[PDB]
Amino acid sequence: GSSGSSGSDIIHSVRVEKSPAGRLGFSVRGGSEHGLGIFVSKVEEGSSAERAGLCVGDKITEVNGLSLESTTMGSAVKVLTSSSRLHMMVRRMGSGPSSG
Repeated sequence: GSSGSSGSDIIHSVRVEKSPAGRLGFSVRGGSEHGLGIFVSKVEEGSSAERAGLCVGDKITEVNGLSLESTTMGSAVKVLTSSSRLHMMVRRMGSGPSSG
């Protein structure tokens, strides 16, 4: 049999809504150049992201099924801005870092 012990990496579920004007409710950094993907940097205030559960200190590995592990920002942005219900999934390992 398989016994459990200690936590483990899990995927996060979030649902961001579309917007009229202005970058997605959340701000992503990086893209296709180094080879990291799409990482969150900032999250607009009182936005759909903050409500969707998206906050600062997360990295979007996939969204709407489309994997952003080796995709350009633009494309991501598009899809990110092309939908009424985005499903982004970040990968957390634990701990809680701080900015400054």
